[PDB]
Amino acid sequence: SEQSICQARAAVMVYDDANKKWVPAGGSTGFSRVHIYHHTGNNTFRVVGRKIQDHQVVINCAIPKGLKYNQATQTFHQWRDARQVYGLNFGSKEDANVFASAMMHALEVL
Ligand SMILES: CC(=O)N[C@@H](Cc1ccccc1Cl)C(=O)N1CCC[C@]12C=C[C@@H]1CC[C@@H](C(=O)N3CC[C@@H]4C=C[C@H]5C=C[C@@H](C(=O)O)N5C(=O)[C@H]43)N1C2=O
Ligand SMILES: [Br-]
Ligand SMILES: [Br-]
Repeated sequence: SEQSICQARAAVMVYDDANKKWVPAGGSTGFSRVHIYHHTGNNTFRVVGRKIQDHQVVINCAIPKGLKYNQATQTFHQWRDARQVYGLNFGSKEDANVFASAMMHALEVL
C-alpha cells in the first residue's frame, strides 16, 4: 500500500519557462497540504499536494532516485522534471525544514 511519510503546508508553484515567472500550480494562489508518499513493493516516493480550500490536486509527481532538491531560500524549495520546475513556498522555516529533511531522507532510501 501507500503511506504519507511527511506533510507540510506550502503554496505550490510552477515555473513558466516562456515568461520567466512563477505561477500557482493548478491556477490559483493558496496553501496546499503537501505530502511525500511512499509505496511499498517497488519502493517509490511521490509528492502529492492538495489545496486546503477545495482539495484540488495541484501537484502529483514522482521522486526519482538522484532528484536534485534545491533549498533556494529558507522557505522556497524547488526541483524539476523534463516538463516543469516545481516550487514550494512554505508557510514557515520549520515547515520547510521538515519537508526538506523528509525529502533528503527519501532520496537515501531510493
Ligand atoms: C540547474 C537548475 O535547474 N537551476 C534551477 C534551480 C534548481 C537547482 C538545482 C536543482 C533543481 C532546480 Cl529546479 C533554476 O535556477 N531555476 C529553475 C526555475 C528558474 C530558475 C532559473 C533562473 C531563476 C533566477 C532566480 C531563480 C528564482 O526563480 N528564484 C530565486 C529564489 C526565488 C524565490 C521564490 C520565487 C517565488 C516568486 C519569485 C519571485 O521572487 O518573484 N521567485 C523567484 O524568483 C525565486 N531562478 C530559478 O530558480
Ligand atoms: Br496522517
Ligand atoms: Br519497499
